[PDB]
Amino acid sequence: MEPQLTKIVDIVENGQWANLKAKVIQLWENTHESISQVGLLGDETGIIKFTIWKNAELPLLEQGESYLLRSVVVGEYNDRFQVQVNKNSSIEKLSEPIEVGLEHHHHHH
Repeated sequence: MEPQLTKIVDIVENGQWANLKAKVIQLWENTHESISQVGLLGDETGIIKFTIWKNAELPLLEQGESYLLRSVVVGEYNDRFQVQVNKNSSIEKLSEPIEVGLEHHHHHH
């Protein structure tokens, strides 16, 4: 209900808590026992990397579907930043996808 949405460009501090919405582009399976999966999420503000922690015990994210993340923390990653999903965070399936560009303008005719 009226969640505090934050844009990717707005994120510039680590440990920052807030909600983030994005589209799933591609996910790579991790052979590490700690990290479960790692990938990148598309968004009108750009692309953000994310890592799923097993301690979260949350359902796997589906490709080509939008999701709303709430109560998440930004982790430190090399020169960039990423969002870490934990049990405290929540994931909800959105029936509305995120538009990142149609690459072309269409019209009725």
